[PDB]
Amino acid sequence: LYYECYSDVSVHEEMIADQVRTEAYRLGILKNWAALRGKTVLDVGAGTGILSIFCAQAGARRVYAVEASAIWQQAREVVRLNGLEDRVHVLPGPVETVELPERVDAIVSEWMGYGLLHESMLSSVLHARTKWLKEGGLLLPASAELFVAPISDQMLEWRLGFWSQVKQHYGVDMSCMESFATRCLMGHSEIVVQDLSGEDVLARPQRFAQLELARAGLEQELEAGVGGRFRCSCYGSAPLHGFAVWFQVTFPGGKPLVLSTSPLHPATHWKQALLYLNEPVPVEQDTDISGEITLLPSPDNPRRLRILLRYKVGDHEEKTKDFAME
Amino acid sequence: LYYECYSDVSVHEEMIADQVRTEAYRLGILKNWAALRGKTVLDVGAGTGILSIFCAQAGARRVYAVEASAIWQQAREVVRLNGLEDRVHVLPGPVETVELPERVDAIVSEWMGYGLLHESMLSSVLHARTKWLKEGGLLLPASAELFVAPISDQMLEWRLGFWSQVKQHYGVDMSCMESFATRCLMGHSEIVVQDLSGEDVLARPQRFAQLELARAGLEQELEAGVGGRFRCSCYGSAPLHGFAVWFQVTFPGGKPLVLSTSPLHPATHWKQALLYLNEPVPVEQDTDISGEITLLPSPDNPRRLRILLRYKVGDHEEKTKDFAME
Ligand SMILES: [Ca+2]
Ligand SMILES: [Ca+2]
Ligand SMILES: [Ca+2]
Ligand SMILES: [Ca+2]
Ligand SMILES: [Ca+2]
Ligand SMILES: [Ca+2]
Ligand SMILES: [Ca+2]
Ligand SMILES: [Ca+2]
Ligand SMILES: [Ca+2]
Ligand SMILES: [Ca+2]
Ligand SMILES: [Ca+2]
Ligand SMILES: [Ca+2]
Repeated sequence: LYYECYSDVSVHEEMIADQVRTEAYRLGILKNWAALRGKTVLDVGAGTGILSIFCAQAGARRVYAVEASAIWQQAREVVRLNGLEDRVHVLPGPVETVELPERVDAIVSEWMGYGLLHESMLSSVLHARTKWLKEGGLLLPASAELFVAPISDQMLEWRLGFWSQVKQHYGVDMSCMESFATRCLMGHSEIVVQDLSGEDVLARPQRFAQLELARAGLEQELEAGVGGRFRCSCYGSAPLHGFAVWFQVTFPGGKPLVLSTSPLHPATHWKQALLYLNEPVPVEQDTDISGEITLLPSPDNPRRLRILLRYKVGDHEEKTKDFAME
Repeated sequence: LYYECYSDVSVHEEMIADQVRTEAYRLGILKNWAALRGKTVLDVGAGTGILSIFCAQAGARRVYAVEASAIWQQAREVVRLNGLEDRVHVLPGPVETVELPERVDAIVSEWMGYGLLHESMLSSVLHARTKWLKEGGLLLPASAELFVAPISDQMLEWRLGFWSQVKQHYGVDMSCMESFATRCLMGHSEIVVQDLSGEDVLARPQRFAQLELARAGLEQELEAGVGGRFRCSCYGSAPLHGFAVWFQVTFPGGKPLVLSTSPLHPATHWKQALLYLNEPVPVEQDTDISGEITLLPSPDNPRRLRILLRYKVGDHEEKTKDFAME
């Protein structure tokens, strides 16, 4: 028989094979053994169930693993296989309307999407806190931070310069293709998910927001836009291609465990979210760059990430570019 | 301003950056300097124009570069840049209805698609031979050959076994996910384009068709199906995941130059076309495998590649699986 679960198997494979992600959660949960042991937990967007089993293994008394997608069935199978059907309970459907027998002492979730908030489960986590979390109850992870830096994307640089190098390899000039490749690769308003390294970072990264997940007003702030201003000074001479946005999340310490998606840190499946200018701009050591970044819901889909960028490079005029995920 | 030529720039970048491809054509054209010098050429599906300039550079008197996609405009720019607007002429639109001032002494084309015949220009090349090629005229490349071998795809092997290794890394058993991953990754009828190496080849590759491009009856054979039977004996003990199909093309010698897409040869953007069985089958040294492979047009689209596989492994019954490109 035939199945169309290829894409489905692929994404869960990707998340679990992300050892930075998955080991951070394993360790972050065990860090909170003292506050979990004998306690009840809700896992929002439980997927294949691995995080809920981790909670069990930190000594949680009972875990409710809620998952709306079709993978919920594999999660029940996995729970059973680990001898935990008595303690970890798999409930299909969205957390917004699932009905539990009791309020919980903790919520755990890997809710983060690309650019933190693309197709993320944050709204669901916050709905569940309000509805099902006891007072004094805990959230794992407990906070997030957002960062921006200017970039000189060395791979993009190579793709654009490609056409001018054709002469040197095949003896035909194609340098005229360069303006075209620039229009095609940068002349759009889509957020590009791509992994960079420090070789691409052109100024000290800046934190432009800090979100305490349990704080009053966050659901409203998500609606109106999460972001802030930033200022930085370039390291050296390079083509500025735009900006990169990434995040970290923090687990309580029970020294906090930080899971980072920075290009200066080990790679993760989240990579980074790249915001390209329409064409490269030359910068130099100490060229100043300021601006503002705002993460927003899209008009027809709150879970499709929009990013509004305002930026000023040196003594160029401030400009605006409004981006969205495909 | 914004543009949607990203995908467009990407594919041409890919072809030209394919040095095996592009250098094979450069050399194959120059091999035929004697038959080109002072002669007229038609380049079918000229793209960015690079192959037509190669023909000029082999001393062709005049080259007609015909291209139906939007890239034809960049080709005219590239020709001009190489000082060849007097000799190489860029004509938009499909070759089937383009009107040239004269018949030609040669047709050149990189017409091959994935699996040779997915979204290929072969039908167009054959139409142009009939309509515009002089008698005694030449085609570059002049022939193609198709090959099949059984494979043990080491990357697929790793993906399937992934779930049983989760215990060893995170201390949660997910071996039950394996049946699921198998359904999802192999339980479909899509041709998968993927690059392999000899570490994946499980028996001596077999040639199942040879196409002399200028031969009578080929347009008809393409309609009815190109293919043939094959027999082979496995090297050793491994999970059989299915079969790989690839091709080569040959340029006249003026020792023929062969451009190959075999996994035993240097990588090309064509990679190989993989035909997965619904699940892995154990084989051993000298396990015999026979069958038949046929490349066919799809019912609603002759340029969407269909492959009908009949195969028999050892003393298992012959089976059939009917594949197509997405
Ligand atoms: Ca996630
Ligand atoms: Ca999506
Ligand atoms: Ca990458
Ligand atoms: Ca700040
Ligand atoms: Ca703010
Ligand atoms: Ca300054
Ligand atoms: Ca091609
Ligand atoms: Ca297609
Ligand atoms: Ca590959
Ligand atoms: Ca044969
Ligand atoms: Ca045949
Ligand atoms: Ca035998």
